[PDB]
Amino acid sequence: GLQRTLVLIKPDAFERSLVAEIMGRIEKKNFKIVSMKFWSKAPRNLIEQHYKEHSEQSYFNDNCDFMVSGPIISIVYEGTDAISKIRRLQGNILTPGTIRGDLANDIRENLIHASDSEDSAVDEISIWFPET
Amino acid sequence: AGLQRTLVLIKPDAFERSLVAEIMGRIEKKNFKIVSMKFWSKAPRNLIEQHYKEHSEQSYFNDNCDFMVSGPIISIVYEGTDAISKIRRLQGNILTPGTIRGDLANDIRENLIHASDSEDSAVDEISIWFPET
Amino acid sequence: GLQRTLVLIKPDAFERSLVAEIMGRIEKKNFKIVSMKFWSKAPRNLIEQHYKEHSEQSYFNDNCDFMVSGPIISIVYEGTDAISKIRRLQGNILTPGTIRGDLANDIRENLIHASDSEDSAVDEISIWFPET
Amino acid sequence: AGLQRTLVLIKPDAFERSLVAEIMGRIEKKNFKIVSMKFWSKAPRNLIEQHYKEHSEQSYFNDNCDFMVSGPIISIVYEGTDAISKIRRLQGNILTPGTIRGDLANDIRENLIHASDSEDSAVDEISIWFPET
Amino acid sequence: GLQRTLVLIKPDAFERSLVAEIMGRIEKKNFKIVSMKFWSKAPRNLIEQHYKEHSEQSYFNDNCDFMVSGPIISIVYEGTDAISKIRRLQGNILTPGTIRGDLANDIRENLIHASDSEDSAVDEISIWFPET
Amino acid sequence: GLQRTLVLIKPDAFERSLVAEIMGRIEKKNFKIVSMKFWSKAPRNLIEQHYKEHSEQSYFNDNCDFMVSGPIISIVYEGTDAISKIRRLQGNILTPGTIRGDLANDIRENLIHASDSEDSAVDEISIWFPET
Ligand SMILES: O=c1ccn([C@@H]2O[C@H](COP(=O)(O)OP(=O)(O)O)[C@@H](O)[C@H]2O)c(=O)[nH]1
Ligand SMILES: O=c1ccn([C@@H]2O[C@H](COP(=O)(O)OP(=O)(O)O)[C@@H](O)[C@H]2O)c(=O)[nH]1
Ligand SMILES: O=c1ccn([C@@H]2O[C@H](COP(=O)(O)OP(=O)(O)O)[C@@H](O)[C@H]2O)c(=O)[nH]1
Ligand SMILES: O=c1ccn([C@@H]2O[C@H](COP(=O)(O)OP(=O)(O)O)[C@@H](O)[C@H]2O)c(=O)[nH]1
Ligand SMILES: O=c1ccn([C@@H]2O[C@H](COP(=O)(O)OP(=O)(O)O)[C@@H](O)[C@H]2O)c(=O)[nH]1
Ligand SMILES: O=c1ccn([C@@H]2O[C@H](COP(=O)(O)OP(=O)(O)O)[C@@H](O)[C@H]2O)c(=O)[nH]1
Ligand SMILES: [Mg+2]
Ligand SMILES: [Mg+2]
Ligand SMILES: [Mg+2]
Ligand SMILES: [Mg+2]
Ligand SMILES: [Mg+2]
Ligand SMILES: [Mg+2]
Repeated sequence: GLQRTLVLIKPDAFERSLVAEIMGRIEKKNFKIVSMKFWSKAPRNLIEQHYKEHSEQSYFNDNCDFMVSGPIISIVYEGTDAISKIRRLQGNILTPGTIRGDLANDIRENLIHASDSEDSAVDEISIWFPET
Repeated sequence: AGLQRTLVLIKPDAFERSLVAEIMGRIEKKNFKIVSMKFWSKAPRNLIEQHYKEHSEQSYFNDNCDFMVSGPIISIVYEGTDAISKIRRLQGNILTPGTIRGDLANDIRENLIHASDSEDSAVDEISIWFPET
Repeated sequence: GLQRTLVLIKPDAFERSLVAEIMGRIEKKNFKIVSMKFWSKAPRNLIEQHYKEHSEQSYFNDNCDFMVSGPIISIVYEGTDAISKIRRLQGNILTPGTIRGDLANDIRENLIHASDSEDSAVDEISIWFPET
Repeated sequence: AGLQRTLVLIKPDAFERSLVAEIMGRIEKKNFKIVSMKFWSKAPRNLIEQHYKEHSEQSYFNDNCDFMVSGPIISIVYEGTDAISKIRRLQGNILTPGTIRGDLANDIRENLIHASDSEDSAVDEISIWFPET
Repeated sequence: GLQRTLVLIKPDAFERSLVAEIMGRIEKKNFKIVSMKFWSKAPRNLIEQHYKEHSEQSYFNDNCDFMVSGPIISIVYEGTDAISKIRRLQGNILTPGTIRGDLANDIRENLIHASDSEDSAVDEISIWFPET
Repeated sequence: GLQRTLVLIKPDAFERSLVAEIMGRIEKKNFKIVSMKFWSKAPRNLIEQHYKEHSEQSYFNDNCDFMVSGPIISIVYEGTDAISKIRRLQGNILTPGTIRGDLANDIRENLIHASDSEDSAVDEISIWFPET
């Protein structure tokens, strides 16, 4: 049944004016906002926690710098099968019909983060909304 | 030529969520044309049970009929090249973004739209909804 | 409070594929369909009844011929102040933001008819939906 | 330069009707930028009564506060040239198609969005919603 | 009442990815493209000619600079009452429902030029499309 | 991985008023116009060259006729992995989410051509934009 998932709207969505576009696509699939924060600039330690599984990758520091280059919005979304369905909505830059498929064309600057599992979800929600 | 007719139901959840034009617009933009259309403020359960007769022995059969009579429905006959299979692809499923259910639905039951899935289904569903054959 | 109004989607909306576009705009303003009929070709006497107040005008026969040149949809819409609000949504070809303002550019071929008063509404609903 | 900040509330009827992104998108497309934003699953009535204090003596005052706490709200500080008056025009009213209320709302109470109507209103409403001035 | 009119799509439209959005609003109102040129950077002479009437105004030089800061598209559009209609479609940054009304918020960067009279239309068409 | 690719917007897009819709989908994916020509009626030679690989197929002549039955736009687009990405955006009349997937239902009238390889892209760019 109901799941909650963590979504980040990335700084490129703000620069390109696609924040409502991305949010609108999740809204139209009937997912509801449980929690939301706007960060004019997200603290670097939060981004590094969020991406900690990536700490050894070559792209790690650069992606963090990107994630801190403009605003982000963190959202907890709720709905039936939210984790997997919001992941599919995110998609990838090769898959038309998805957010990244229609609107992104970059390895790094790809508009949206969504939790990919139950464990990452629980962990990511606790990073951005620790009051709970 | 390659011309076919198919049957589409707009389900009560579409009226509930104000998605009726969005769904029809998606079919319209693919160049399919309305041939007949009826608005049912509430559909006779008899008609629903016929429409879903192949499903009469499943657990979900009664809950679904219930939902199907819980608000309005629109039944539409559409026409165009390869209409049955193309409108079916448009309908898609709740897992495939880009399709109607993919973009707009999130439930096994409340899924906004029905399209005929074969030439045989279409003839039969059209007969159910537009008996004036 | 609640009113009902009569709407015709005209044959030019079918030819130009704007049926859902027009209907969508009324839907987004929170008006509900009470009754609807599709007419592959509307009987001429219905069109002539519908436009009877116009019977002496120079455009009368030509407009009827147009109205019979392709399909029409007649709809009874319900909502708060439906007559006047749907009229304003229809607008005219000079008023951006309205249906005719955004999508039409013709004296005759103007996509949509809406009832303009309580009396015309009651009368027009009885023409297209006489079962009541 | 001509830079201003304004306060916008997305009302509970927007969440109800799934119009939140549509409204925000209309402000986004006019090139206004979010400066601060908060999501309230339910807003303290105290905050609403302050926000609508100039209205405390009207018949509709209590019914409106009721509605304002009947579901979520988002409060947003927007920034851009002439932001107060331009976002106010975007909001418009239920009689003017082309504006947010014009296209999407049909009620005197449930009207989807509030925008500050003056420089004085904005400073005060921003203070209410984002007391961390 | 068939007319042709000249439209310029300004560099801010390319910057903000609003090109198709703007052209679509004109298309949806049933106007047709009669000719079109894409300029990666317009010759400054063309811009000075185009805004000649404004050569004495204080914003003239900055505006010319703006108009050469990115690509522009020059379009000749045709349709009934095209000059007046496309001008209304263009609108102003105050009134919603128009291109500028919905999408612009600046006295200089306002996305679209449209001819405002029969004379300026003849003139501007000859500036951008001299081959007639 | 910056590439240029050639896109043709076909006469059925003008007929159905889908020009901006199609161009917008490419724009929204962050591809840029590098050059563009509008042809009220393309020289048949250009069309024959363009579809040379198909000169032996049964649909060759009808297709050439179709391609000259109304306006076309030829566009050179640039961006990361542009040839492959715009091809996917183009898609096919079976799979929703693409231009053809959403908007076309014909084996001939399918709205958009996009180059399918590095070689055809060089070639087709030289056909429509010989000045390089
Ligand atoms: O080569 C890469 C791979 C990933 N990323 C960034 O790091 C994030 C997480 O990487 P992952 O491969 O898990 O992508 P995702 O799960 O978000 O699709 C991506 O979304 C990118 O923004 C990057 O900058 N370079
Ligand atoms: O577990 C289920 C499966 C089916 N349905 C309903 O019954 C219809 C027919 O079921 P089917 O599996 O054939 O789905 P469809 O072909 O419509 O995609 C569906 O559209 C649902 O509305 C349901 O309520 N519960
Ligand atoms: O000169 C005219 C005036 C009107 N009409 C048609 O007749 C309808 C009714 O005329 P009216 O002036 O009442 O326009 P409306 O009330 O629909 O705005 C219009 O919508 C047009 O389709 C026409 O063909 N020629
Ligand atoms: O008769 C009324 C008038 C006002 N309102 C509510 O109170 C708010 C403030 O009223 P106002 O007349 O100032 O409208 P606004 O400035 O918001 O357009 C409105 O947005 C409505 O939500 C109401 O419920 N009933
Ligand atoms: O104070 C001003 C007024 C005008 N303009 C620019 O000059 C153009 C022509 O000015 P005009 O007042 O004629 O505007 P328009 O007729 O295009 O609305 C405008 O579109 C703006 O881009 C400007 O830069 N500063
Ligand atoms: O049976 C056919 C197949 C192709 N075409 C046309 O010829 C073009 C090139 O054919 P191809 O199979 O290469 O299609 P594409 O690569 O563009 O998908 C298509 O876009 C169609 O417009 C046609 O008219 N009849
Ligand atoms: Mg990952
Ligand atoms: Mg089935
Ligand atoms: Mg009238
Ligand atoms: Mg007020
Ligand atoms: Mg001027
Ligand atoms: Mg090919």
